[PDB]
Amino acid sequence: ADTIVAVELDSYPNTDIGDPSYPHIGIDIKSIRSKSTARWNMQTGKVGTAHISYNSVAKRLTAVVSYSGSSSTTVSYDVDLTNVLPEWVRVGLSATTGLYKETNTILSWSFTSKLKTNSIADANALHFSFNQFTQNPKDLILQGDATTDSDGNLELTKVSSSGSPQGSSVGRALFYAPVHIWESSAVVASFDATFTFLIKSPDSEPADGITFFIANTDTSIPSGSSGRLLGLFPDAN
Amino acid sequence: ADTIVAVELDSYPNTDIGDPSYPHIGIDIKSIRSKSTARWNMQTGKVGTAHISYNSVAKRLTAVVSYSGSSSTTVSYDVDLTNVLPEWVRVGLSATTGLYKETNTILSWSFTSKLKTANALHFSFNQFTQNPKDLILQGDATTDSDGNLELTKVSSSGSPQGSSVGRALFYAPVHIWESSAVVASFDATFTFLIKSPDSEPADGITFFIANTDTSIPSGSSGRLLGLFPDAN
Amino acid sequence: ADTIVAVELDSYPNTDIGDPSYPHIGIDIKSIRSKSTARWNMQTGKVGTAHISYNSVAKRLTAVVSYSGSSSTTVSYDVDLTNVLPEWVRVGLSATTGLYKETNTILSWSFTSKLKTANALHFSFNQFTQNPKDLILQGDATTDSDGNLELTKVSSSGSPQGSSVGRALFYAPVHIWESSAVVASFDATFTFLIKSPDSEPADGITFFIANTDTSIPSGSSGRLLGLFPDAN
Amino acid sequence: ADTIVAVELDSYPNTDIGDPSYPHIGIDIKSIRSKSTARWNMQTGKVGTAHISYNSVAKRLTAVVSYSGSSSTTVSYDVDLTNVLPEWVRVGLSATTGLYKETNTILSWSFTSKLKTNSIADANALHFSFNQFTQNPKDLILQGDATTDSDGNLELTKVSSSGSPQGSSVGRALFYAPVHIWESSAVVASFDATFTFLIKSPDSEPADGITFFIANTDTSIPSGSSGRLLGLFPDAN
Ligand SMILES: [Ca+2]
Ligand SMILES: [Ca+2]
Ligand SMILES: [Ca+2]
Ligand SMILES: [Ca+2]
Ligand SMILES: [Mn+2]
Ligand SMILES: [Mn+2]
Ligand SMILES: [Mn+2]
Ligand SMILES: [Mn+2]
Repeated sequence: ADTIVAVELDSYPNTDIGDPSYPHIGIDIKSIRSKSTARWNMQTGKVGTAHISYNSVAKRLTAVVSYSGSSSTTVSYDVDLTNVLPEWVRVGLSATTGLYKETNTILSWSFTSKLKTNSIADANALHFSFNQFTQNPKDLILQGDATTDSDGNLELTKVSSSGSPQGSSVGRALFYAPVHIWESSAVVASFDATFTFLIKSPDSEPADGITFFIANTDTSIPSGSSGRLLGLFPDAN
Repeated sequence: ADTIVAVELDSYPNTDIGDPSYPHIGIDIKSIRSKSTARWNMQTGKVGTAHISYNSVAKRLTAVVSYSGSSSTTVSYDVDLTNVLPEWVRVGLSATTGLYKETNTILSWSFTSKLKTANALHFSFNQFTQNPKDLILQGDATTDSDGNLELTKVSSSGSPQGSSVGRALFYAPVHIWESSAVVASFDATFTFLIKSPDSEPADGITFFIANTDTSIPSGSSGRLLGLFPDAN
Repeated sequence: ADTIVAVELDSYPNTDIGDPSYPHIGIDIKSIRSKSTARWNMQTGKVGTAHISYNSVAKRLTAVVSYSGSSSTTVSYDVDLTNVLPEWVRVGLSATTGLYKETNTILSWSFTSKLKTANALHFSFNQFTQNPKDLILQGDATTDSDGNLELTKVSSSGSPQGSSVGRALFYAPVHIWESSAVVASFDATFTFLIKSPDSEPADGITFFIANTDTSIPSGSSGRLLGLFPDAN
Repeated sequence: ADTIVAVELDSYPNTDIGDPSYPHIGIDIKSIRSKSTARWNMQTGKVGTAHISYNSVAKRLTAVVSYSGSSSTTVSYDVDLTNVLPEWVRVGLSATTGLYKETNTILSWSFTSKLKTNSIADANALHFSFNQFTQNPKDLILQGDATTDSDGNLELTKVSSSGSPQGSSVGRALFYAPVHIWESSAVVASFDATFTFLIKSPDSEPADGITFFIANTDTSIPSGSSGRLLGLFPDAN
């Protein structure tokens, strides 16, 4: 199986598999069942911003999700990611819809990682920033249903021509370049990511959610990972 | 008094004022008596790197110090800096020598702060000019002909003097919190070369963040690392 | 006098002092009489973005100014900043109104300078604090709520006043060049909102780089864009 | 064929293909016959640094190669790269040896590209920085003889176990992610690249050279590109 660490923006409470009973954000380490969650006062139709950060010293993976004009939801979880993830990962966004649906539209996404090893000055680094997405985002690995639309947005899950979300969709976008997040001599590794996202839905209870995730580089959408498993895991273990 | 948060690289154990009894790195929050420390296996005469990180979501200030080929030392401390520091600060490096001495040479120093929403401030020196107009040099701090920042006095032959204190603040105030940023974060790194003729060098060097008008407190020499007026 | 290099977004032709006869962007080196200009199809009431860059290897200072959905205006001029500016500078935005007027509202401003192979400075404001401690506001410049930098005076409803001059300098000096640097470069962008009820708005705004102690020169009102004491 | 733009550090004068009669740096636009050259006081055995910059408003591609105790050499070329390169490219370093040889060791390599538009927020940025190269650099595409060695260096051309450069070698390393180097509606696109390199040679006249280059994303070492073609071009046209 893949090895996944993710920050989930989980619209739909699958109490069935451990979600809290409300939309929430969560930090997922090798399981869809979040190690930590926070209630998320999700607002459809309004652009949200997620900022996710980690450094290997603090070993604290944190996420905050906010919309202008509203209180942010924060969740953090202490985890030494280097003991969970391989040295090389890819980073990506995933989203699914299921029986209930929503757009999982990413309007921008940036990411910066640094890997500082003891014997070198400066920290290898990788940064990418998209304030919009091309038609052909050659630097993204689009998995599943993910595509970019006319408007320059990355629709992780299928939307119609007019942008209306489809059910039972799963899509991910990984940044093309593997990211080096640890190494034998590493002193400190960190990464920060932000994305903005627009979740719209005609459903009164939208689903399923959007994640930023980090994975083995050859990560692919697991079989059976649709819907509540957020395109990340093959089961709800 | 100033409001100080610092990561100290404390070479000299003043067990007196609650240092652990070995060189250590520490997170200091409004006191020289670190809120968290970790044994620092110093390597006098070798270039060290320190990296210090915080973000307001994680609320964990951490530092790691390392040398080439060496195991690192880390220390972290849960702290919400927005409850501690004013929203505008200056960041700086400080160092002292005391009865024992050491060079407190900073070879490089970078800092990035973000207040996201995305104000950012980043500087990086891999060398310091003779006249570093973007530093506020306080106390004994100078830059030398190598473009190194000598936080404490060293003789013309690079020999460190005792009873020295010096700091260098970055010139621009840093906006580290604001009533509506969603997250504020900063990271700092510096490389330093502590050499000493002494069996147990002293006293230490720090990266610190302070009220913008921070200045070396009177009495802050030696074990007070140029940061605090007393050991409270 | 100060030493000024500037990219001017000059709304108002003062052909008397060598403006071309249309709104134009310009590269000014030590004189309001731009060394190079390009026609600027202003779009009053629309947010514009200006990107200015320079690299000491290319020795070309360039600026482009665009509004969303419209063709950009670009102007470049070969210049060796190290023969023009002191090595330490402050960078800033200036703007003026004179007989005619416009808002010179800066909504965001970022800047990055590097000296390789040594220094970097970067700052970015997506909004400006009510009290931007890291800006030196000169003349009439203020920040409003809405978090904008109003370089020139606007009424409490935001209507621009004439005969205003305002500048904002980033607080830290920037080491814009240095003799042993292999490359010096910098990049700046700002977005601005010029609105005016005048059918011939004026006068303009600039991003400029100056000796660190630069101040609004006397008589630099209006067509002098807050940068120069005369039109030489 | 590939579309190549490169800054060559050309140790070896192939005057038969228009090289000047001395080591030189050059800006190559779709040809090994550089559009502009500058005499390069190559400092064998010393680490050099190259800085390359371009931006589409200035439209000047420039490079400086310096060492810490002689050269600078600078070369620039006015070129609108949106008219030369595809909008998506990979960026890389290449180097070759021929009959004569030299190490083409890269000690560090950084690159930043931006596509800027109507915000202080890039429409896109890509930055990477390697101050050392891992033994399995998953974010590099190593082509030809390029490998990383045990010192953390990227040896673009073959070096023996003793570190002795071999002749007839070509190697390139591309950053893994395509870079959107321009785009129809970007207001400004720019890139900067820096790398440090160490050319050592036991030859009286080391050869052949090393480049930083930008190419179609699917660029490969042209057959017939060894030696004076620097791994970039299929011929000397
Ligand atoms: Ca769920
Ligand atoms: Ca002590
Ligand atoms: Ca004018
Ligand atoms: Ca040649
Ligand atoms: Mn969940
Ligand atoms: Mn201590
Ligand atoms: Mn003018
Ligand atoms: Mn050549």
